[PDB]
Amino acid sequence: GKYAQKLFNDLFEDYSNALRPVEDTDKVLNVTLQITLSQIKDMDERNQILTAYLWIRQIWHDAYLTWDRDQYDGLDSIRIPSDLVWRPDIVLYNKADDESSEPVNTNVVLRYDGLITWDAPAITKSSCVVDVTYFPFDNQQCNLTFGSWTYNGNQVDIFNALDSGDLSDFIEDVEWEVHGMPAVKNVISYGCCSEPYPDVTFTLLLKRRS
Amino acid sequence: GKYAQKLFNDLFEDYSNALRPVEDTDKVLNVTLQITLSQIKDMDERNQILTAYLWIRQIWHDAYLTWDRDQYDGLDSIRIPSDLVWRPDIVLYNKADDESSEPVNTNVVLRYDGLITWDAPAITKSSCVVDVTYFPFDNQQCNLTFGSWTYNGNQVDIFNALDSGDLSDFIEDVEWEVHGMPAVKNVISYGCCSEPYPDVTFTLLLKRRS
Ligand SMILES: CCN1C[C@]2(COC(=O)c3ccccc3N3C(=O)C[C@H](C)C3=O)CC[C@H](OC)[C@@]34[C@@H]5C[C@H]6[C@H](OC)[C@@H]5[C@](O)(C[C@@H]6OC)[C@@](O)([C@@H](OC)[C@H]23)[C@@H]14
Ligand SMILES: CCN1C[C@]2(COC(=O)c3ccccc3N3C(=O)C[C@H](C)C3=O)CC[C@H](OC)[C@@]34[C@@H]5C[C@H]6[C@H](OC)[C@@H]5[C@](O)(C[C@@H]6OC)[C@@](O)([C@@H](OC)[C@H]23)[C@@H]14
Ligand SMILES: *[C@@H]1O[C@H](CO)[C@@H](O)[C@H](O)[C@H]1NC(C)=O
Ligand SMILES: *[C@@H]1O[C@H](CO)[C@@H](O)[C@H](O)[C@H]1NC(C)=O
Ligand SMILES: *[C@@H]1O[C@H](CO)[C@@H](O)[C@H](O)[C@H]1NC(C)=O
Ligand SMILES: *[C@@H]1O[C@H](CO)[C@@H](O)[C@H](O)[C@H]1NC(C)=O
Ligand code: NA
Ligand code: NA
Repeated sequence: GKYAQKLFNDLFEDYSNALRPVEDTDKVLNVTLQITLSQIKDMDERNQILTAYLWIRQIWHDAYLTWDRDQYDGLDSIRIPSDLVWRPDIVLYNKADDESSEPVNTNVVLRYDGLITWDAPAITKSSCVVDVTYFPFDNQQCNLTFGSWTYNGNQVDIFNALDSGDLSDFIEDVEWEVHGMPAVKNVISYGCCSEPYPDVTFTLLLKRRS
Repeated sequence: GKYAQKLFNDLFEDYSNALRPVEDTDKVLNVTLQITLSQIKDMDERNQILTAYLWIRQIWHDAYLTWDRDQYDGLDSIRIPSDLVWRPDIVLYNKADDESSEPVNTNVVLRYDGLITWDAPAITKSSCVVDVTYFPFDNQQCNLTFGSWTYNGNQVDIFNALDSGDLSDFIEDVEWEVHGMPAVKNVISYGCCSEPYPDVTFTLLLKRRS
């Protein structure tokens, strides 16, 4: 039995990873986003830049990658290279650099109901602002703002999977403690009649250790 | 031929101005907002407060105030005191004072298809920020941010009627010229699962006259 092979061949026989996988163009595709903070690599106070190591988990539905489990011997999920499927082009809007790191290879897990889960590591560089005004009163506020590069909110709509950045895999920094990393979702539209532009923003608040 | 009286009695026989006028409470009510800037009453640079005179036009559909024109001898619109109908409780979120004007009497125009139009004057007081960085390089940025006080975005959703503040009725200020008043719509939601909170913001940019 080569059921996974057969399923793969059946699924991608006529599949384009360039196309937002909705049946209807003016229907939206929803993506949830989870940010896991691995490590504060550097809080540069000279240039006010945070370099962080992150994991990004994106979850969405692909209308064209579903199957009947009964036709494939009960097989209900497969893990494949991520570049085989359409992926949301979510990026850090407020990146401080135009520097491009070489893309690590990643995989997606594809479930029989078209549910796709994608974990990817990332090094981010972004500006922070000193804050000595709000509790705990000796801080660096480091916003991380994420969204689609090319799709508006009626094409790809983005949601926070969690109330905050995920700190459960975090390794402590000797100089900075993480006070909080609350997540919000912003949507802006211009004038009467523009398309909506959503983001999710994590406000990483760092407290200077004493 | 007292058709307007007959219509009024028929419309308001069993009507409550306390209830958001949707047939299904889980459905949204859409409101469009137009701001007309009448006058800059005071640009207080000591306290960084703008006092402005505005007209606010709100338009929305009332599901319970529709009628068949052909049943009322073709009557298709009536003008009545505004406190007779449910009204959106849109307010200036970023008001600077406790501390409001005594409310004046206003009217709404009610169209046969349930479309209600409501003009009301307002005196607003709000903080501004000095800006000498961006063109035209000697400015006051005065944001005016409006939204419902008690309803979230799934209950009452607000939209800009125009691309900008309406300046067609504006009387010039001797000290300040209006450089622009672009309008945007912002929506924020907190964490994974909160309701959405929309506003419309007018960024009134004032240029100092030399
Ligand atoms: C295709 C690249 N794309 C990147 C953009 C980038 O958007 C952002 O950076 C951004 C989005 C929401 C909130 C804040 C944002 N932001 C930041 O956080 C930093 C940066 C200054 C900024 O604008 C994504 C959304 C939209 O594309 C769907 C853009 C807008 C759509 C439209 C707008 O034209 C003015 C605008 C674009 O300029 C080009 C487009 O022209 C067809 C775009 O490049 C981005 O503008 C910043 C903006 C477009
Ligand atoms: C009922 C009064 N209402 C006024 C508020 C006030 O909202 C704002 O001032 C506001 C809204 C959007 C964007 C920016 C806003 N804002 C500010 O919050 C400060 C600044 C002046 C400003 O512009 C409207 C939205 C929501 O109510 C539907 C509120 C929130 C809903 C919820 C939130 O608490 C968890 C929050 C409230 O505190 C109370 C509520 O608890 C039942 C509320 O009073 C306002 O918070 C500022 C906020 C609520
Ligand atoms: C996208 O998410 C919103 C909010 O949960 C939901 O109402 C809508 O039906 C979703 N649309 C699709 C196509 O999944
Ligand atoms: C950081 O992001 C939060 C959430 O969007 C926002 O309220 C705050 O103003 C941002 N901080 C700065 C300095 O822009
Ligand atoms: C509210 O407005 C949007 C257009 O922006 C529309 O799609 C939606 O159907 C409207 N809802 C109601 C109840 O009018
Ligand atoms: C004024 O409002 C605009 C539009 O929402 C916003 O981008 C800008 O940051 C605001 N300015 C200040 C000083 O809050
Ligand atoms: Na959110
Ligand atoms: Na708008």
